[PDB]
Amino acid sequence: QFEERHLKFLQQLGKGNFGSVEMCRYDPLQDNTGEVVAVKKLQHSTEEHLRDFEREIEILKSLQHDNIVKYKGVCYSAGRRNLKLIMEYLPYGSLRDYLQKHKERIDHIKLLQYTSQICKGMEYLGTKRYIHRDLATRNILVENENRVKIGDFGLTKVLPQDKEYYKVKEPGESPIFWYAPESLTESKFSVASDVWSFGVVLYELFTYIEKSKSPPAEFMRMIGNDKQGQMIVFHLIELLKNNGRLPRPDGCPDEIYMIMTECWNNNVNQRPSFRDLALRVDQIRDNMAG
Ligand SMILES: Cc1nc2cnc3[nH]ccc3c2n1C1CCNCC1
Repeated sequence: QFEERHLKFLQQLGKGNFGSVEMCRYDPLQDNTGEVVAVKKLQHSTEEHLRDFEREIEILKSLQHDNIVKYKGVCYSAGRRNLKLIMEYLPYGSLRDYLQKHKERIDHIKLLQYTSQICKGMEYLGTKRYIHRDLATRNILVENENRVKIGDFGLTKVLPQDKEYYKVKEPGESPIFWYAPESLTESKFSVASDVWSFGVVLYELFTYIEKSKSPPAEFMRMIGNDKQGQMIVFHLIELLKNNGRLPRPDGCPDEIYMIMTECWNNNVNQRPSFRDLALRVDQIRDNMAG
């Protein structure tokens, strides 16, 4: 529970899109010597959005792991008539921007360490039966040069007891290019569909966030760049189901690409678990370093 009077705006961070994160100073001396926090708020609050935002707050509050952005609290702002989420602020920002800026510096050994940390945070989510549904480098944060955290849980879902999947049908936009085929065809989300998206995340790291090599640019190039609207989806589905995949990024080792391909399996049941992935990645790193 943060006091609204001591919460001062700084900059924006990520806009919604049904939500927005700001950089704020928590400064309740008012001295201007204060802790910098990340503040999430509703962009177009409504009854369904508030119920959804409350679920998101409970999701993050329930998570305590080295590879998950720390939940700080809530602010009952505009005098206990508005709800805002308080999370820790990470100066290094998104992994996406971090890798775009320091690409020379960040070598393969380093990308695998980040890859492994994402797996571990993903493993912990599975422990609580949470489906992230939105794995992407822009949703991963850098704490320091040696550590990454999963930084957003806006689309996160709790699986019903003993359910393997959650069918969610939503209006509006979806990050189609990070979706598993069954998520595109039947709105089915599961740990396995998070494994598929993780495979796309690994692809993003190895392309070093080079624009012309991004999953949307690569799929559109395979689909045909002319296509608009619904025709993109039809073509994406047909391509994926008949094993059309993202190409191997330039200079990416074959063993690392094989990991990506195993995650991109049309058979949900045949996709590796996050524990299998963290083990393989850590062994590869260890068989390079140690
Ligand atoms: C871009 C960015 N930098 C952040 C630092 N700390 C944060 N703590 C929580 C978010 C968060 C930050 N973000 C993004 C992450 C993805 N959604 C928008 C904000």
